[PDB]
Parts: sequence; structure tokens; C-alpha cells
Amino acid sequence: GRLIYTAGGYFRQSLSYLEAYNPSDGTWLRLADLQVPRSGLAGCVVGGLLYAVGGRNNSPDGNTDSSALDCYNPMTNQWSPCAPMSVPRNRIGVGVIDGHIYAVGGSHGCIHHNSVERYEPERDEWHLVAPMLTRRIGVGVAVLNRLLYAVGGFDGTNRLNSAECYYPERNEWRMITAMNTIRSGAGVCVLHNCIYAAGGYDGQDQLNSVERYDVETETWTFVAPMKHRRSALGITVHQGRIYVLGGYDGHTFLDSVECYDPDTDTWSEVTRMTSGRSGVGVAVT
Repeated sequence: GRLIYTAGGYFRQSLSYLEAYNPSDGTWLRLADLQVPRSGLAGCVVGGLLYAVGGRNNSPDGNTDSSALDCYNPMTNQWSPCAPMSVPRNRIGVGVIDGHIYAVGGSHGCIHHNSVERYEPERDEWHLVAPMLTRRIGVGVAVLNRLLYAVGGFDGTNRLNSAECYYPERNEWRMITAMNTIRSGAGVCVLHNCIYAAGGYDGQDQLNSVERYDVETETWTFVAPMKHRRSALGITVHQGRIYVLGGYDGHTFLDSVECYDPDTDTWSEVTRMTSGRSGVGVAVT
């Protein structure tokens, strides 16, 4: 049995919620709160452990970006700290390769990162790798065939439709074909051997469009769009289907959760979070 876990998020302030959606029976479990309220973070899963990476603690007492790495165990329902990244990373992207966590981009105050670092869970250690060709905050990140893809984002001045690909053995980045649409804060995931970018922000509107990248053709193609435009949404894959959680539509923090079925190329609204929020970290375990 696997659940869709959402950690953290923003609604008028940063959040500590850890909630887990059961796509079968409909429930949200309330689990142990994050040690620190955090928005703009990423989630991932290595060895069954749920990791929460980076973000920002934006509480009514203070704004601080976070370099933190924290670890949630469902067998104990407990959070434990990890060693932190070398720099704070708000609006981060993360991906997993060979049981290693790659932290990509994000911001620290006015710094817009191009740096990337790799976390090794068996040694609880972070190590710097080759920086991206671009500074990308609000970057989507996906792993396909052990290659690490960094998609869209915001460079501090311009929002991006470009994408680049990291080769771990050569330790270098190469630009790939760019998306059709400029997107920061899109949800980027991998499903049945294609990369999907859903929603986001082009600097003028929040997006409902969705496009998927194909490595064999090196081409992005639009698919069915979400019912709700949204930026800074959470995204995951559960049992062959894409799930988008929350986000921001320019007027309100969404609680809607949509589900994409690739076999019918349709989006459905399946559940509502216990409260609207954006900038969550989501993963399945």
C-alpha cells in the first residue's frame, strides 16, 4: 500500500502539514508535522524514506530560505534531520538517480542558483556537482533513464521554456529541445517513459496546459490540459497516473487535486486537500 504524501506548503504563511492521500478510500491522513514550517520545498523518496529538501520558512516572525534536508519514516511516523545542503534553496527542484538525491537550482535571497548538489543517504553527505547552464529558481526536475532533466524556471530576470540534461558520469550539462511554453513553478514528472510539464507561470498568466517530452524524438508535445490553471503545484505519479496537488491561480491557493490518465488523455478532479496551499513537496511511499 502506497500513499501520496504532501509536505509543507504556503497559505498566508509557510506550513508544517504532512498529509497522505489514499487514492482508493479517499482519506487524508494527518501525520507528524515538519520540524520547521516550509514552503517552496521538494519531496522525494529513497529506500522507502520520504525526504523534504530546501524551501523557505516564511512565518509572521521571519523569512528565511532553508538548506535543510529532513527525513520522514512511515514505520515510525517520525521526522529526523539530515545533513544540510551547502546553500539554502527556495523553490528547489530535486530528482533521484541510483538512490542519490540531486538538489537543483532554487534561490537564496537574491541569489538565483545554477549550482547543483548530490546527497548520498548511505553516508549522509552532500557534494557539489556541475552547475546548470542556467540559473533556475522554480525549476522542474525529472529523471528519465538515469539522466537528470531540469525544466523551465525563473533566472531572476526572465522566465524560461528551455530545458537541460545532466549526465552524471560525464558530470556535465547539455541543453535539450525547449518546451513550447515558458514555465516557472510547473509540475514536472516522469510517466511511462516521457517527461511531463504541467501548469506553471509564464510571467503573465498561470497555466493549465501540459506538454510531454519524448527523448526518442527529442520533442515536446501538448497533451490534455488541467481543468484549473495553477502555478507552484505539487506533482507525483501513483499507479500509472499523474496527480497535481494545489498551487496558485493568481487569486487563491488551490486545494483541488487533479489526476491524469494517459490512456484516455483526460484530467479528472479526484479529491480536495484539507486546505488550499501552494509550494508543497509531494512523493509516494
